[PDB]
Formats: sequence, structure tokens, C-alpha cells
Amino acid sequence: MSFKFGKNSEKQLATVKPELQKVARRALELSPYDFTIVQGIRTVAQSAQNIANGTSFLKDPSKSKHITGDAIDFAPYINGKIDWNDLEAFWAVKKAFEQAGKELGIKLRFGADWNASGDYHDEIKRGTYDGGHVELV
Ligand SMILES: [Zn+2]
Repeated sequence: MSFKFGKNSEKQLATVKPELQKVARRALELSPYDFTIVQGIRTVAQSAQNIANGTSFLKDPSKSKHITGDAIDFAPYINGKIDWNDLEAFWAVKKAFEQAGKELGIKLRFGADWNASGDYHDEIKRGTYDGGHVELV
């Protein structure tokens, strides 16, 4: 319990361009259940070695927003352990990210409205981290 950004996590966020990391740190406390950082910024080995597969001409590993450092990925911590199956808590945890961004002013928003347009493309019923990824809006 009371998880905190390790040496790798603290760095990932410490390498972010914007101040989105702020909401993350505060959220860890504000939110009911702690959370562990998974990814924050892309090093010179990630997007660089991303072309290790084969296609070097199509070198452009921008599948996410981490490239622009305007987004990060985290995991909802519960019972002193990672809760990837307990999406229930994910609601109380993520809710802190959106609530923390409004008070801190930091740009924070998830992909919950994008799917509202028609159907659930994020697959919130499946329990995926589709919308989990937080980015600046
Ligand atoms: Zn991500």
C-alpha cells in the first residue's frame, strides 16, 4: 500500500515536457487507492529500437502519445497489489485524475466521450486500459 514512483517511474515523469506529471503525483494521494506508474516518456532506446522489427524506412513508433510527452500510463494499486482485473477500483482511481486536473489546472482527460459518440470502442466492458492512458487535452 501507499505505492510510489520508483527510480524508473520518478524519472519517466521527471522527463515529461508538460506538467501532467503533477496531477499524477497528487492523484496518488487524492485518490482512494494508490497507483503505480507504468510508462511516462519514451527514451532514446524505445522509439529508436522500435525499428528493430525490420522495416527501417517506416521508422516512426508513434502508436501512442508518449512521443510528444503529452501523455502517460499508470496502474490502479489496491490491497498492496496491482488491480488489473478489479476495474471497479479503476473508477475511483481514474476519477481522481480528472478531478485533480480541474483543481490543479493541469490538462487531463480520458477517452470516454470519444466512444460516447456512438458505441463503446474503448471496450470499457472488457476491462481494458484503452481509456486508462491519460493525455493532455
Ligand atoms: Zn499508453
